[PDB]
Amino acid sequence: KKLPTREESEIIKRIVMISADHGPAVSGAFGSILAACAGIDMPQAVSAGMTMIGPRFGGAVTNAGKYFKMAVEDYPNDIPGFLSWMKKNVGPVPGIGHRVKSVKNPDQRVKY
Amino acid sequence: GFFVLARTIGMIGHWIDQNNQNSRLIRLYDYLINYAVKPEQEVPEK
Amino acid sequence: SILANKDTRAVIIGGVAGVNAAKRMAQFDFLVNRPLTVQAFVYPPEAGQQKEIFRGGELKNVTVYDSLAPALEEHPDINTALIYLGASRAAQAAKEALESPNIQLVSMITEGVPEKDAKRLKKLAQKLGKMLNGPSSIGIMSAGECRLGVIGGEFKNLKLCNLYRQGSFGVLTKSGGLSNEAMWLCAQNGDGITSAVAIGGDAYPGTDFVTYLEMFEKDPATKAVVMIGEVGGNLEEEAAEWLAAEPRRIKLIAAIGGTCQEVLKGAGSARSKMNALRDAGAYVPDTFGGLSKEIKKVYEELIAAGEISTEIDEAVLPELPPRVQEVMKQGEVIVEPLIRTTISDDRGEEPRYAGYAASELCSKGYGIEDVIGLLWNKKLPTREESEIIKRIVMISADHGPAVSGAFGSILAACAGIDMPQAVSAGMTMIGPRFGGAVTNAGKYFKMAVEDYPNDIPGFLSWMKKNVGPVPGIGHRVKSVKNPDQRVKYLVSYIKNETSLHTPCLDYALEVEKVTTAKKGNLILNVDGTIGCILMDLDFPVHSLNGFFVLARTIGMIGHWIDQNNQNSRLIRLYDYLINYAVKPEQEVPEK
Amino acid sequence: SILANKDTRAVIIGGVAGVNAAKRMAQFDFLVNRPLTVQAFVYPPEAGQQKEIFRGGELKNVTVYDSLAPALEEHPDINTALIYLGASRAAQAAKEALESPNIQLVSMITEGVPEKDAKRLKKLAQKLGKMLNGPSSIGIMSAGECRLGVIGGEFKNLKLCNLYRQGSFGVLTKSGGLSNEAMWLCAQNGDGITSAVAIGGDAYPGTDFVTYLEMFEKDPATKAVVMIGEVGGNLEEEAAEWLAAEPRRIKLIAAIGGTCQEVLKGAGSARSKMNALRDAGAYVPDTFGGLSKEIKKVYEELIAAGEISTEIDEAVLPELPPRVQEVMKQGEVIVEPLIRTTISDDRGEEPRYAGYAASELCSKGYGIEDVIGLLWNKKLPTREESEIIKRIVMISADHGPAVSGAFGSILAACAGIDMPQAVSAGMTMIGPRFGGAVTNAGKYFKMAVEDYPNDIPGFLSWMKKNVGPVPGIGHRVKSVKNPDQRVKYLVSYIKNETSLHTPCLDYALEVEKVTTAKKGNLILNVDGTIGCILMDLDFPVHSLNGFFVLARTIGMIGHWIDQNNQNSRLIRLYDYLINYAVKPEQEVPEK
Repeated sequence: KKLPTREESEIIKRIVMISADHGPAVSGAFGSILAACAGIDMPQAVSAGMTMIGPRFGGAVTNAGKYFKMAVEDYPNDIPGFLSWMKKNVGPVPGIGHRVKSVKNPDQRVKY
Repeated sequence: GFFVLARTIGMIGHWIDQNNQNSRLIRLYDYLINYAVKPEQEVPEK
Repeated sequence: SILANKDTRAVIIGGVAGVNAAKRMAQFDFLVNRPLTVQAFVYPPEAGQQKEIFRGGELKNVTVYDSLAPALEEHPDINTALIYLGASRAAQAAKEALESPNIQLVSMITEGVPEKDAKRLKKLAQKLGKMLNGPSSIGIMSAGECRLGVIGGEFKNLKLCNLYRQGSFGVLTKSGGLSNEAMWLCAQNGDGITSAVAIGGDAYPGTDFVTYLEMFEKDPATKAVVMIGEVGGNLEEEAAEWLAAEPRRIKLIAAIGGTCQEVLKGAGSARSKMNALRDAGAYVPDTFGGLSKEIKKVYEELIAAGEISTEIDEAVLPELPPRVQEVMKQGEVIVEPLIRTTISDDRGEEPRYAGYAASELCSKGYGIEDVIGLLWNKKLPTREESEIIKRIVMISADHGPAVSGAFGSILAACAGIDMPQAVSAGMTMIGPRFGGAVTNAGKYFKMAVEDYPNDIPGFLSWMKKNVGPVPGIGHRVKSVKNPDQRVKYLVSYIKNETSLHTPCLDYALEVEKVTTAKKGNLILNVDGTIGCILMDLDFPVHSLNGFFVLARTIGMIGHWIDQNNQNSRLIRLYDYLINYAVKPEQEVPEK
Repeated sequence: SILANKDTRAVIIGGVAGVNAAKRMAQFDFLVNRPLTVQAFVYPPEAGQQKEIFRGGELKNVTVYDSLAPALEEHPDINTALIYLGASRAAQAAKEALESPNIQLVSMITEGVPEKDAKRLKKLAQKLGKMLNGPSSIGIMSAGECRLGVIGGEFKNLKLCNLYRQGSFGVLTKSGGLSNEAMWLCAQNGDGITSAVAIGGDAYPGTDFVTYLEMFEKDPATKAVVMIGEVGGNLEEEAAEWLAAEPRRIKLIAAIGGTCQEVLKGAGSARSKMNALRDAGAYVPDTFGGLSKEIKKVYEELIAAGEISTEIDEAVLPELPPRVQEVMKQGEVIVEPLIRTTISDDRGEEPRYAGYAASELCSKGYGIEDVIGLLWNKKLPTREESEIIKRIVMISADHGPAVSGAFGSILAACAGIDMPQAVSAGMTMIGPRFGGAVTNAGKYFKMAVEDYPNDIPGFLSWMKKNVGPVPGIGHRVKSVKNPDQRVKYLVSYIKNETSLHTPCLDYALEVEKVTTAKKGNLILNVDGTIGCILMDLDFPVHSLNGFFVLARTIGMIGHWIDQNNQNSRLIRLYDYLINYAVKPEQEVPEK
């Protein structure tokens, strides 16, 4: 409900561009492909792929923000405390982990 | 919203792509499924 | 062979460690061409699930049970238990197994089992007349017959140690790693092993060396035993006592570790064990290196005495099937792909959209509109196409909460559904009546330009008779008296700020003059406008509804966020807004 | 070899017939270890698409073009065109190919090409100095070099006819089927072929026998030619004229079909052609069976004259890779499954639900409720469980059009959406606030029974502080003053008509007495009632929401059908029902 500043606007632009697609193997894209092949119209086929966005695929943005803000406030110099608290209370850390990307195969999207 | 909106660009892309290809219905290949099903049995009479 | 044979059927009590042992046992099961040794798993955390275990290339599903009682009820066949649980649970699981009338052999791999617990389990096994191997035992391996545990290592090792057929040597070690070295030494210098038993490195093993030597003495196939002991306790001195006591059929080859009598009386010293065994008539080398020479000595001796036959390994051995990806890399198999993609590649460091790296597009100053063109047309747009895509998306982003799509998202937002799922419900509303006439507007107006260039009444008659209402014409609230500035803006932008020739849009604008003369609300709407503009830009026909679906997702997410920020309650449509034109109430007749 | 060689690069002009030829040519390409012959496809119906063609185990994507001009622009490499189009389009495609400066050879497989068209194409090819083969030609085959068309058949035949290397025999036939028989005859009785050309069976072939014989005469590898003709035309007499005209290096073996002069000047008779060729010095057998003897004669003669070397086929040949499914059936490859299913098997004549044949369930009088139990619990329900499932589904089927799920379906039905998609939008509404509290009601009430047996205020305090509102408590229209007869019925049925002990339901009914004391609408609702009943029946926790999802789908489909039968117009929410609590309107600031 606010007109962004040039800085904000430039970050929103890049986030949208860098996240636009990550091939056909991912749940959302594959859901759309499955529906496209079942002969479903675009808005309905895309809705099936969008249904896949959740805790494991693409929909950990909000929780990553919440838990990392909470870490900054409650565990500023205690990452093992934050991690212990997360293991015991939420499970895997939202925003950490990838099926194909790793230290040996970096995600240039995040580096960018 | 940033992921949901962004990935919609990709998802529409893939839908257009499969339509331009005239892709047939996908039925997952048998060899890719592990049928760890119950042994077959006769149904008892009601 | 002595404890494990082709009649051994096991239950594995443990988790992931247990599953890895079972996978190794299945590899042996394949090599010796026998049915799977593991019949069931007992693991309460994963009870009810099934474990995928490959016997060569064939997948076997092995059931996980909560306790041993249902496992044995479903598989009465089981006569062996392998304990793969941690120290705090292993002794209780071993007790349960020993007390089961079906189980004759219990082997424990567990390390850190309290001596008090091991002592109690040894006495229980003795009372019940059962065999307890371990704790801290890697396994029991019977060449050509049965593998219990991970003993024997990788599949290539099973072949190198000739574990696919009985030899003439028995193996008895405390150490796990050394039972694999002894098996190799028997293959390399003899004719291989009959059975290899790792008794465990714990102070109080379930079964001592003499117990096993007695069994080997009764096995006709075993002609010699390679025993590898260490300093500490007296298991080796009793073995020397056993050997001296009577004339025994089997020859004993022994190596005792712990001649480190330099580092801090010693009744269980390595040199005392070597002397006791040497005196008893065992083949004891000075170093572990001499063990290969003692095996060659005994082997050459048994062939001379006509107890071993020099029958060379003329057997065609199975080889483990490779993974599908390996065979594919070599091009030795045909795998028909499940799907084909032409628009993006995620396999590199970052995605490539129509050949272009995503971050390279950001750096060089491209925008969202340029990514839309790449993913939907596989071509980087022109500055003009880009400027039109940008305006279409911005102009169509939202049209308030009353419209089907927005209302669908609001309904789901209020029903407490998460954003991606809420927005998908709203997006399902996009179709022939709401926002999804972009494609058809483009198609029919292009067809009008080609088949009815100077005949709008003909086009309209054809449409009435064949499709019904014209896609892109009509609006619920907008009319000649209440114009849609969104369409006036786009048309004015295309006419006044570009030199484009738009024949579809020109035709559509002429039919709007005819239709609005019939009913004032039959205006050219945003669907028809975008449809015509994009057809005139020659965008692929399939992509046309993409512009509305994508633009209106901005609005639909907006509405979802708004409803959440407000903490809106569930919507249940007010009664006074429904016309219940329902059947009169009636009693249900008896059947 | 004469027309096709390792330098031949083709464009296939045609559809599915063209793609099947390309697939055959790819198998030859793999066998002789050469790059793919087909570079492109030209087919307007499939323009822009890519065809997956396997060269052995390696997938090659070959592009489809709208016309020849872009194909040659992208592949300047192309020098051959194969026409796989029907008679009405073939001649125009052949004209376009002949007029392309890159194309040197055009072969047509097409049957039914008008004689007038073939005559015009022959004259055009002559003017331009290009080669035209066909129409009605199965292809051109150059052993070890190139295959144009399906000529040569299956991969096993390429190996049997030794088509992976040059022999000494050329083959010229009118007949397609006979070119494969002649190739075999040369492999069986000689050393194989150099090139095999099917000239076509049409009245006017693009290139006649003499044109090809002249080319074979100049090919040093070709020592003899097997020509198979038929009655009709003078092509074989012209070949006899060519052979007689001068002393030729190549030997000619000829068989002429059509000596049926007993079945009901005749210059084109089989007997006249056979005499003309025999007189000219050709090897002409009495029957087609004698052709093997004529080939053996010529082969032995050329060996004797030291023109052929008796060097046996000591070559290690590639074999076609099997499909992944074949290798899997044999268990010779490991394929890690993508998914595991435990509830049904569709692989037989009919599906098996939890081991039971679907039709066997119908025959023995089972119902929908019994199929729900099989697919969701993997157990056939008891008559009691069955009777409870039936009532839960019936009572929950629909609760009018005002509720989110039903309204979502109505919104989508009015937006003109198809049933499965409109019902999916309504189903998306099922969540924490509408109908999807069944699972949580079950979990929290079971936890209450275990952790707060005689402490409802403790349970309620814990819930307020940790989860918020209690799942299964509360209703928008039902209250203590307006009871929900659906919950009264189920409770009444469970207590008075079954032997079921329901601790979760008993607890939930007690918390309802406490909550309705706070607010009258805090009644135990259908979610809480079903949740508790099912938890008490010991149904898997995950399945609990299933009963609402499935039951309310009956209502949601009902509502979709109803709006369709009514021909309902699009819903746009009335303005007076929206509170536009929007920001004051403002001018956009300049960037």
